Amino acid sequence: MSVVIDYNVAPPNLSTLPNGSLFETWRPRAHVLPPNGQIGDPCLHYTDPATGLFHVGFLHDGSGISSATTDDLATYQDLNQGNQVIVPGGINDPVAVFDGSVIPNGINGLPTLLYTSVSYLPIHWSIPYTRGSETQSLAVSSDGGSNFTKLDQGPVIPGPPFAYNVTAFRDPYVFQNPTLDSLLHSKNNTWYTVISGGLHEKGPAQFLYRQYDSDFQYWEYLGQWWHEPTNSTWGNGTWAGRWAFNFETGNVFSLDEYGYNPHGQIFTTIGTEGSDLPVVPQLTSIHDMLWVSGTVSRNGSVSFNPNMAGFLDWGFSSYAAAGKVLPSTSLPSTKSGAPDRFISYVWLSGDLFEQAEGFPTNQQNWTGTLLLPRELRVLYIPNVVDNALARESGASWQVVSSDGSAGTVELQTLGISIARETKAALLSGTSFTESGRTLNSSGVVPFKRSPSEKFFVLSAQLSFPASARGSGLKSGFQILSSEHESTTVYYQFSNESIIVDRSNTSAAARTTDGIDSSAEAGKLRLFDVLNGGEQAIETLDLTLVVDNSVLEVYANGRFALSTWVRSWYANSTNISFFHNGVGGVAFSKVTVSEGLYDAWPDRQY
Amino acid sequence: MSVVIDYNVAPPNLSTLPNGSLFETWRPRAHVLPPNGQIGDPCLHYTDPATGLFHVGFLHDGSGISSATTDDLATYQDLNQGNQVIVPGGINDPVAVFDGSVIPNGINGLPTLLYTSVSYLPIHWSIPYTRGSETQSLAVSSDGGSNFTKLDQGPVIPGPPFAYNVTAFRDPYVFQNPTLDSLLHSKNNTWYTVISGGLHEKGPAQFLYRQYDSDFQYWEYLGQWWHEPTNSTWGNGTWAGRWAFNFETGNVFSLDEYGYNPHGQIFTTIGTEGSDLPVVPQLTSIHDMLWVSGTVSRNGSVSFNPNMAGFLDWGFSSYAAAGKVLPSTSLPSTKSGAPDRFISYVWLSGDLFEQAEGFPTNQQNWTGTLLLPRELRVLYIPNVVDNALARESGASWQVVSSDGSAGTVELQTLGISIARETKAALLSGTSFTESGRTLNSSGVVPFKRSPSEKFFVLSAQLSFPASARGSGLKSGFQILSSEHESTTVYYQFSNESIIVDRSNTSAAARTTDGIDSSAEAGKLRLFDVLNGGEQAIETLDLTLVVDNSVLEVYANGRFALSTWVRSWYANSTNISFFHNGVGGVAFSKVTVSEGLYDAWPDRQY
Ligand SMILES: OC[C@H]1O[C@@](CO)(OC[C@@]2(O)O[C@H](CO)[C@@H](O)[C@@H]2O)[C@@H](O)[C@@H]1O
Ligand SMILES: OC[C@H]1O[C@@](CO)(OC[C@@]2(O)O[C@H](CO)[C@@H](O)[C@@H]2O)[C@@H](O)[C@@H]1O
Ligand SMILES: OC[C@H]1O[C@](O)(CO)[C@@H](O)[C@@H]1O
Ligand SMILES: OC[C@H]1O[C@](O)(CO)[C@@H](O)[C@@H]1O
Ligand SMILES: OC[C@H]1O[C@](O)(CO)[C@@H](O)[C@@H]1O
Ligand SMILES: OC[C@H]1O[C@](O)(CO)[C@@H](O)[C@@H]1O
Ligand code: NA
Ligand code: NA
Repeated sequence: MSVVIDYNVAPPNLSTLPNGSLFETWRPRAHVLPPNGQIGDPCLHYTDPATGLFHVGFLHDGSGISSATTDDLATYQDLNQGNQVIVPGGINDPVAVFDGSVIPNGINGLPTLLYTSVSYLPIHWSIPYTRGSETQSLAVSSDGGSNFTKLDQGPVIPGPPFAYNVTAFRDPYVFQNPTLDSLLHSKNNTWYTVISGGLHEKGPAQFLYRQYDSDFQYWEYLGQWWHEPTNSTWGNGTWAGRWAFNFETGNVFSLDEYGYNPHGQIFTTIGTEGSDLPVVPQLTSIHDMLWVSGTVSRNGSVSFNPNMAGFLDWGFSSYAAAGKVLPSTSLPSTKSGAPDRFISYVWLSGDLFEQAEGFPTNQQNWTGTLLLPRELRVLYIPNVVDNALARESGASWQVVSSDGSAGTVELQTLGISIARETKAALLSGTSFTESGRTLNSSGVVPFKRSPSEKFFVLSAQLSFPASARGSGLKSGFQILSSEHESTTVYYQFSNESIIVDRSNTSAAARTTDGIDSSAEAGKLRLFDVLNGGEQAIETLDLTLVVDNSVLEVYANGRFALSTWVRSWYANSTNISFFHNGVGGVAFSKVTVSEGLYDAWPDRQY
Repeated sequence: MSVVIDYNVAPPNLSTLPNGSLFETWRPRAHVLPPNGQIGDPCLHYTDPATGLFHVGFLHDGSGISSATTDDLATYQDLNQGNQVIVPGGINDPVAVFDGSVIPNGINGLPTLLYTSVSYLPIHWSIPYTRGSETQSLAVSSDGGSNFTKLDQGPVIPGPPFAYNVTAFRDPYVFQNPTLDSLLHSKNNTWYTVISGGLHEKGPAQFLYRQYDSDFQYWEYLGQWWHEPTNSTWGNGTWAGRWAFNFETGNVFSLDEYGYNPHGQIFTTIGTEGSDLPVVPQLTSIHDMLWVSGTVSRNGSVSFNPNMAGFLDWGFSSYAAAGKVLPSTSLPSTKSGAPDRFISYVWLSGDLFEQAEGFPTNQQNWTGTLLLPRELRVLYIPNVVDNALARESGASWQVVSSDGSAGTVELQTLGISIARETKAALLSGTSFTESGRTLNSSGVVPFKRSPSEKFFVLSAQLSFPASARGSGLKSGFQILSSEHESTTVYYQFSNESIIVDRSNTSAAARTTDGIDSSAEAGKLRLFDVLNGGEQAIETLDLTLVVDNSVLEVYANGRFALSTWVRSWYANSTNISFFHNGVGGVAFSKVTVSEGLYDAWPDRQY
């Protein structure tokens, strides 16, 4: 007959169930992930100039790269039924295919992938590097992006600069930039490539190259344009993790206030691989997903000089973001009226980067997802009170101007928001509002109405009184609640953090191994702001997207924290206000939009 | 019963015979070749410091490198029963293993092979080069030289210098040299490597490197220390072929008057790949085996500056020589009392570099041989008459001093002779002498006694009168003669050449395809010399070694010409004086030593 899963009945040890039986249990409907199996780093994204279609890529099942297309930046169509567009086992990549990026109009006017071809394993920053384990090779797709055919020749970058003792040398990221062109006297619209890694006994680095010939064959090395001492940190480690022991997945792009701009301010996103001391061999224990703003100067060699940094996503399991310029002329942008954008997809590892021992993987028959596509832009925060909170150095914002008479500053930071078409589609269900209210005493106050399924967007503003500052206040929402389970998301002033408490999230965690229930946290400063003569603590503007087990928490256009919320009971759908009674908090009207949408309309599962 | 070969009966079309049936027909007994099958370039030679044994290597059956040892530099023992000590099919060399050389005391004090690992074919100077087709990789033998184990890592030299459009990039030749050390301020006894090839639209070259680390991992590029314009030539092309379109098998070593000397004069041997115009794609039509003397200077970068050049062997099929320093402390040198030597083995291709269409290869079941080991040294020619013959520039000798009163000069050139232990062993048979005589009229004059087998050394001096100069004289010997066959070897003044006429050598060439009968030739100048007051044309001092089908012609300690003489009839063993009647010629007593010896005493075949 069939395998019988009834989510009103208590879970077994989930490891005892048949393979595939929990395929739908925690599976999102509005996120990019393959038809089944494991997803790794995103990469390979490009806009096809001939069609305007946006292609997304990701590592799949540890055997190369799979891909999908989108004509709206909301929904996707698989290429090759989800099967890889390039796989290991060639002359240059006999052991593995790691991340690569695409020159959309490359050799013969075709999408041209420059990627890390792997010949020797293991590879880790903590151990000696095997010579030639990572090279960079070319492949070209002449069939619309379903198959990237390896050029029948050796790698175009056959290793690091002479005698460099690299920790890593991978994830080539191709990009154009007119500011670099002027500084370096490059031909206009030269392609640059950064390769990510570092050097033993020195620290993490991005290795910079430029196209030497129009055939993409030779790549002139321009030095370690950005490097940091081993396990150093931006500021004192508060706002942007650590530079740690190795850089991965370096992206480079340039922004203004609306989106992507070639002449704009220059940013990079990187993963950093961290560790406690002493180092455990071959173990990266901390996977930080950072963004960094910087100025670019030259003294013989070009240099990127960070002036602020933060997290692109604060989630423990968030890492390895890959993004791409998406021009206004693309199919999605033409329909939505968007200007040029930089769209970034963060990876949410499904199994704690392969440390989640005993998770029911064969039952689920999939592992991991990408997060919602995110638009990156320069965000300005006006009318901020010029005080110590605003003026802190080594943080994730900087003062760009002053008004002495008003007593204020204008702050600059990285804007992070859900890509506009995806956001509209997430909100396309049916909506209802809960009335605003002030809470002063301790407890959870049920919503009058809660969603009946685990697929929703909750939006709300939280306004705090002056005395909340430095207090023991905790305020937010309890979600996915029933008598058996609950998840609490709250702001906490004591350490200026958004917290996701997962201690009670999953009844399955009580009966099964490998179901992480540890707290998640990200730093967020609410500044003192001036609005029509009166000073107040900045409003907390919250968006929670729950897509079955995938939780993404956005705040104030500049913050994201994402995690797994693997609730079991069909019942666990209630929402409540939460406040710990330390001070007062005023909640606006809360909007709940239920159902999301189907990001994979041509799949049945 | 058996396949019936009777060498008194006329040959069939040899291609019709059973496989292996002609295994012994033309097979040498005193030369280095594998137990069966094809031999290519020699390479890999080294003296094992722990044992004093000299190892020889050669490409075998187009699938890697085979090896043998010798404790006397006369006889050899196979390693692995003739099976390869290293074969293609690894990560770095999936398609082929080309030449390599050995640092005898390398990694872990073991013989360390640096060799060309091949990943893409075809490779030829005349066509576009496939990127990464040739890299240089390391292997180490920990079992006495029977197996060279590939290091489990990528190549240590993963391609040519940045953006160089090489014609070829192979045959790494490791060597030490104190003169380079001083010029470059290298650590004492630094290992150098030259790699051979050239650049498209520029010409042939040797790429020079030095050891950067004691682990042999990194090789610092020191430039094209020697290069020549495409298809240029030493002098006007008379004495040293052409530099042609590509250099192969570059060896570098240093000599004095006795043998090898680290502080001596610097020499290189190279193969050059030539062609008529227009170029036929993928065809090298001329394979020149050159030696070159040069001085080494520095102006920022080091440079080798040729001051004379010639052929190491004039044979059309002679090519690809590999040689090695053999110290006085070796097993062979200890027994013979030799000083440090440089021993070179020339390749004699068996099939015109794979152009010999229809040769009975499967019948023979072997292809090619190495030539006799040769000692190289600086040779001086005293008491030469200071005239235009001696003073010619762009030749294979140079004046090193003058005696104005005597009217003479002392010349310098490369000495080429059979290695001393091999020579003694070749002469170990039974000897007889033919009386000297003067010949004035035309014809062939039979020896009173000729050898009864096709295994002998014939030595003789030919003295010419003053009028021979510029005349139509031809004088020498007819060998391997009967009513059906003959081979004539003679000196000819009209173009100062030794000629081997093979028009009548092989009755099998009349019934079978692919049995070359074209003439062979090498230039040799006999100078005017002064000996006790009287001026005479220099004596022609000739040594002919016939080892079944392998003919090597030596003259005057400075000349060698080698070829195939594939006579059929058992009868074809007679020797005669030869003279064409143009002038007079005085032959000394001719010594004939018959039988040679068995260079492979632990083989039965
Ligand atoms: O899967 C390869 C791909 O992932 C990244 C970032 O997640 O590398 C991570 C990692 O696990 O790869 C090796 C394992 O061999 C190890 O050093 C790292 O910790 C990215 O850089 C790669 O392209
Ligand atoms: O067999 C490889 C070995 O031989 C040499 C010299 O004889 O190369 C000769 C040659 O035939 O190799 C390639 C064929 O792929 C072609 O370009 C040459 O003409 C030597 O350099 C190699 O190590
Ligand atoms: O830069 C990171 C590297 O630095 C070290 O301290 C020394 O190599 C290692 O722990 C690590 O591999
Ligand atoms: O925190 C930024 C978030 O704020 C919103 O604009 C709220 O409507 C969302 O679209 C965005 O993701
Ligand atoms: O240097 C040799 C090379 O030079 C050329 O003329 C141009 O590349 C070719 O015939 C040959 O490949
Ligand atoms: O041409 C040089 C030859 O001359 C000899 O010394 C003659 O006895 C040989 O040993 C040598 O090969
Ligand atoms: Na993370
Ligand atoms: Na030749």
